[PDB]
Amino acid sequence: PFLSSPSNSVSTYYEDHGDARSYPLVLIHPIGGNILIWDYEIQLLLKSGFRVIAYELRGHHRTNMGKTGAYTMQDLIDDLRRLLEHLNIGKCTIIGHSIGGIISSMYAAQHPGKVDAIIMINGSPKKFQEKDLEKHFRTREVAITQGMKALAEHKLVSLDEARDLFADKRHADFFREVFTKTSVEGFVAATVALYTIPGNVVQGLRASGCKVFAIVGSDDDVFMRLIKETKEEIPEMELRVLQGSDHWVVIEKPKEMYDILMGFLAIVTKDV
Amino acid sequence: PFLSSPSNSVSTYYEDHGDARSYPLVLIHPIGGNILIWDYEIQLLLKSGFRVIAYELRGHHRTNMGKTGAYTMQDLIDDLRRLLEHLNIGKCTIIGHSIGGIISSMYAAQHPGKVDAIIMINGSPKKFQEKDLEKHFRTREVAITQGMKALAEHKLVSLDEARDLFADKRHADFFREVFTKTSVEGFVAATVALYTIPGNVVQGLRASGCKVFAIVGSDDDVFMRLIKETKEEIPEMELRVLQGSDHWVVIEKPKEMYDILMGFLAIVTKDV
Repeated sequence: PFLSSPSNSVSTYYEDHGDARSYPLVLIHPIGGNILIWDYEIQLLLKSGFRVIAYELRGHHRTNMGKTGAYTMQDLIDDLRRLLEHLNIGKCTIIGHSIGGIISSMYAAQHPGKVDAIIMINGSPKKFQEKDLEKHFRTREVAITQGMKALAEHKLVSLDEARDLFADKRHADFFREVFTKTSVEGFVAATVALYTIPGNVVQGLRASGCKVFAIVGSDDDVFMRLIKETKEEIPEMELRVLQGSDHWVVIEKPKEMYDILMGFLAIVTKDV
Repeated sequence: PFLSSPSNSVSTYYEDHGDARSYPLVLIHPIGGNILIWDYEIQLLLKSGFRVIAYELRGHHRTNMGKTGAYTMQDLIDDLRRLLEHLNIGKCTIIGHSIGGIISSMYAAQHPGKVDAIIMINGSPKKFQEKDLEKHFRTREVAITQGMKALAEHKLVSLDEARDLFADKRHADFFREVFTKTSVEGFVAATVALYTIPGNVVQGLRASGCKVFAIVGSDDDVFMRLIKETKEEIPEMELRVLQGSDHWVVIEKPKEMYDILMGFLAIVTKDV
């Protein structure tokens, strides 16, 4: 279904699975992702008795850009706020991958009464260092000049590196499926938006008192570093590292991630 | 005339005034500006024997956005590079107001062989503090929800303040003329782009060895602070303050600004 704003013309594609009386979980995909990345998780979480809400970010798959083609992270938080108001969600847990993790942290900070817990998968509440975002200049250039299918092909092969992004063609092909639904304008805007993350989200997230959980791939050097910094500042956070996983862990779907996830959700649902 | 890129579909509107053999000056307008803001200056500089190049930024007046609706400051530098290559400009002086000043500084840093001098009018090479950009959340919201004509009206009246943005209706009306040619998507994108200024432009500008000049209005608290910080770091810069002028000094056109400007240009042209 679609939630369309008359004021900014963004029409958010979303799905609301499960019974409306069940405990709601909100799934937020990464840059270049969409609800297709969550297929397994929607089925797993429904079988576990949750209501599962997933949506597509501006310019990703079925969601458009609206009146403008640039935005700040705050705009993405406001999109999520509007969706959860539309669905009459009072208290929920948010599961966010990469940018989805950042979004979850800012939402919790801004709406502490609305969130029991956040689960950030290769995400954090921190601003990036400039060096962390340098790579996106070249990915933007490929997206603009050559397009998204070309960009995916470049992401998938590493002539320079001892290995490709995924070892298994099946995972590569799942990534292709998902990534190539992203619009060029949406990819560009999302990557630019990363510069607009406020420097005080860690303080706000600590202030919220919501339960903070993180799952990080040991090979994701950027998010390892940021989440370790985050744990220094939010000692009540629960962090778990997946040895040998990297940024795109949601494509590979290692079993241990789900063992960890369901563990966390058991803690959250105990206290609800 | 237009310079259109086949790779990013940006079609830059520009004007190239004066004789092609004369010393070239490049004029870069602020966010919400366009070549209309430079009318007086084009005439003054032509009468002084310069070749005068002016252009419109992405999404401002006659320039479109291209394939995307978001970009980084680097993208704006690349647009300028393409324009000066198109016009076969080897060595020039750049006069930039506000964002135009920032652009001039990054261009000089990246292309030191191409620039004799930059003149930044309420601009600097520094990144903003977050607090400096907080105001643009509300101006973006007005632009998106109410439009640019409404935004101009809100900028022009200060119920809260001891005075309006301009004391003279004639200056207000000049501002209206100019500002309301800006597209909503262009305003939004430009303001977002401010977050993407690199933190090392001051070092690069100092490295370039180009002559650095700045004119700042004493009432422009943000740019006073940034340019003072810049002068600490680039002691060879020449800074002049206009007492009683503010950010939109290019609308008011005080005579002292031109006395200062022509002075600087005399220094630059002595060494050419």
